[PDB]
Amino acid sequence: KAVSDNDDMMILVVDDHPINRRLLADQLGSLGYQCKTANDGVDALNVLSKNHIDIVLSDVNMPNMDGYRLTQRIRQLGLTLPVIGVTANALAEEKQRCLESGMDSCLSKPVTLDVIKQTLTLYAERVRKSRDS
Repeated sequence: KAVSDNDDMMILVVDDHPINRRLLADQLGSLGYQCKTANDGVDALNVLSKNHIDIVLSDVNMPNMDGYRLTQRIRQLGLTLPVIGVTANALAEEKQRCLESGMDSCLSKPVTLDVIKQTLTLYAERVRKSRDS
């Protein structure tokens, strides 16, 4: 005689752009997943340290500081989950991921609903395998 909803899929939405953050969280909301909003590369792992998250999506378009090191800090914390680094023109975003060695994948700033859907679906199955057994 009750409900035991928990959302199940707690996703981390980080963006360095307010307009992109809005739309990224909006898309996640219509997906039906918990949207944890953040604003920085370091904020991603900070939020991860405060609360548990399944999928990390940190979008950085500013190649002035991060889009790089934050993934170092994540590997320093000890990533047991996929860090998807959404990036836009950070010179060599993939190279930053390799250097700091704490990501998982790299995407582009314009993450649309459809793009988000296939990525979330694919990664939902992946984390199901990474967490179970």
